Amino acid sequence: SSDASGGIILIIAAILAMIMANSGATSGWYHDFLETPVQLRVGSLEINKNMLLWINDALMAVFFLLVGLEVKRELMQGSLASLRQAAFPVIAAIGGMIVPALLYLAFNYADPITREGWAIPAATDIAFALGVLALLGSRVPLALKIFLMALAIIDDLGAIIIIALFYTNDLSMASLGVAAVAIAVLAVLNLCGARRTGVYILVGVVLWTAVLKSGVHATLAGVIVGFFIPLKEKHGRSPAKRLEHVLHPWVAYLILPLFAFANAGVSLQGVTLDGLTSILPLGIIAGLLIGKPLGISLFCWLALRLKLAHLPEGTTYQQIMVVGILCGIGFTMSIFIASLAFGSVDPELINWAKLGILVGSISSAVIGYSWLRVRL
Amino acid sequence: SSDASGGIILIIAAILAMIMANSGATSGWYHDFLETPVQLRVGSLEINKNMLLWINDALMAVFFLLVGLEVKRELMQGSLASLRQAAFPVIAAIGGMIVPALLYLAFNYADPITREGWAIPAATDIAFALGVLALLGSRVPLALKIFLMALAIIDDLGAIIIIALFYTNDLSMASLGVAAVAIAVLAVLNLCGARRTGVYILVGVVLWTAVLKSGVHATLAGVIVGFFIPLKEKHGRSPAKRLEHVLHPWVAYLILPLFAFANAGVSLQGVTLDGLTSILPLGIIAGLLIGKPLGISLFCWLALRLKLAHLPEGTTYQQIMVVGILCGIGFTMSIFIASLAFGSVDPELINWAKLGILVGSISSAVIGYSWLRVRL
Repeated sequence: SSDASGGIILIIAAILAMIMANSGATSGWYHDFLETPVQLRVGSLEINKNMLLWINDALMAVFFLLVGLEVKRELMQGSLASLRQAAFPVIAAIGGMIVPALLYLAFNYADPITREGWAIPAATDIAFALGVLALLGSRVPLALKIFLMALAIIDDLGAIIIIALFYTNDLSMASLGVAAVAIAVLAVLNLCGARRTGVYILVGVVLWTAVLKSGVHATLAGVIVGFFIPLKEKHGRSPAKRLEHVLHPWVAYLILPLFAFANAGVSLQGVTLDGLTSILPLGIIAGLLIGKPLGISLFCWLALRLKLAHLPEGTTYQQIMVVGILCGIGFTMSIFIASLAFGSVDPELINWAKLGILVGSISSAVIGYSWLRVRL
Repeated sequence: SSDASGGIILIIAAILAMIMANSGATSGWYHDFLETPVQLRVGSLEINKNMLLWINDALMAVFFLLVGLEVKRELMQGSLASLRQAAFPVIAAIGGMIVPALLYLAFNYADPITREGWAIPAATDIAFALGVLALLGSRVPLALKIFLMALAIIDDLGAIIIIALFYTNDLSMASLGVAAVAIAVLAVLNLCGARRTGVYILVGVVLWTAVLKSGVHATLAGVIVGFFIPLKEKHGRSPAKRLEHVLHPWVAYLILPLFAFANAGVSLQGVTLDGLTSILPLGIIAGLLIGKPLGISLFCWLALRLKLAHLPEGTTYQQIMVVGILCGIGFTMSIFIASLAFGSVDPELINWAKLGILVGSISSAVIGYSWLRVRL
């Protein structure tokens, strides 16, 4: 019904972006506004910064809040509460984020890219992955869909975490502290049983503002909240279940999309960089441009290597391997994980990653779509 | 029931403030954080600013949003839609904000205070005015209350406007423009019939951010929105009616209170300024310290001068003049209108206005309370 409406609207952003980006009439204002350093000083203290770094810390924070909510749900209730319903998806994604890496990473065990591999081709655009799956009538899913979504999250929410520890936390003494009192309140606040979901959010924005010098952390704050916001319907109704529902549209329609309008506008012109000019390029491109469609050859080795005692779940047999193909469209999710990898550090090869995780993305969005149309 | 709970909680802020303010142990951190200039520069542009100026633009903006909502309601539906139900309250407040002035103003037709009079003793703490009225069982009101609230708003929302025109609008070309497109969207947005009240707010924050160089304007934005947010229950339900209801608690419990914690902390110590040291002082104090309890001697001349063809409304006769006494507690509302008057302009005599509109306030909060306890 409306589940597909998003895919169409979302894909519109990415395009609108390119247009804006290479337009020449807009390529100016666009790139201009986005970035832009600048210094300041409030009394006897000075500093500087740029743009875009806000928009993403804001957007992925909200986005991951919802992700936080859902992962809790699936963990405490549905699709993953039991170490029996979990075992597959976990084993399915714990693979889903080690083959892509250990393909791309081992494709680039060189230098300022070693950090790139570690992730980029891990995240799957959980928004697009279910989008292309919805354009398919309605037969086969309803247990297939609720499955895919276990990877995307685990793999995405995974990366974000692996990456939070990998980084030498800019433990700004103070902040790291505030983050603690705030993160503490969140707890006592849930303990004493507060369901006024308004509160939780504000504390969160505090926590968010605290850890605001490291993107991946501000992102994680979202998750941290979506984790504390009450779930047990004890009240008579669930505050989380409500929130997760009002947020759903907004993220899929405003956020996700909006976020894609800021990051997907990759400039190809200037240096049109013909065919092989892309693939040819070191892993940074081919590596992650393949770590994705060749990132399926993981479930079909990790999800299949589950001929030991782990049930499919009223699935559709070998029709699961077509799912692992769609988890090859890290689209925005990667684009994000890509900015995390570079963005502030050597960011000129970021316009490459974007291309790579855009080509490899589309060239796995249909090379995995059609295959799953003839199945029924 | 809970209508009084606020009064008790609110009054707690004002006190907590003083304590903090004159504490010596906190009087430091307090005054310190609040204020604080600071310069900046994003590229080739530099500037500076201070604190507190944010908190109030944020708080009174939200507060006046709700006020906006209600005034629309009463105007388009209840207590004031008809030029028959209006006539009294209007005539009651149009007086309620011209006698206080023309008492205080004519008490101070001197110099950098001429601007002060024009308002300060006009606003009535519509939150406190109904608070002291609720501590009184439940007999007599239910038509008296719904009346008082017509002044407070008209008088308050009045001042804010009179003051927006009186000021030589810092028509920052650009901003003044954005404010227009935004304020325009708000319209087409209501025209095409959008009830997704989420939108309206965001546009608002844009509009708010636009006119952000003149407090009184950012404040007005709130009102401007609460004005466009759809009212007709055509939908089946009203988006405004809902909003106005979720906001109610928050403003009366978090906002209003919070706002009072930032502005009511008047320092009396240092210069304890004995008795007459206060009253004695030019109008700035006595003038507005009296323009308030002697601001009743207005209805009882303007609301009573309504022996021409304007009905009371199932009221309680001379028991209306006790209402006009409570509209002598501009408390926070004045404190706010006081910061507007001074705050950025000659602000050392602002700690006076605070005192004056605090004394005259309490000395009209009981000298008007008791009188209305023996009535029943």
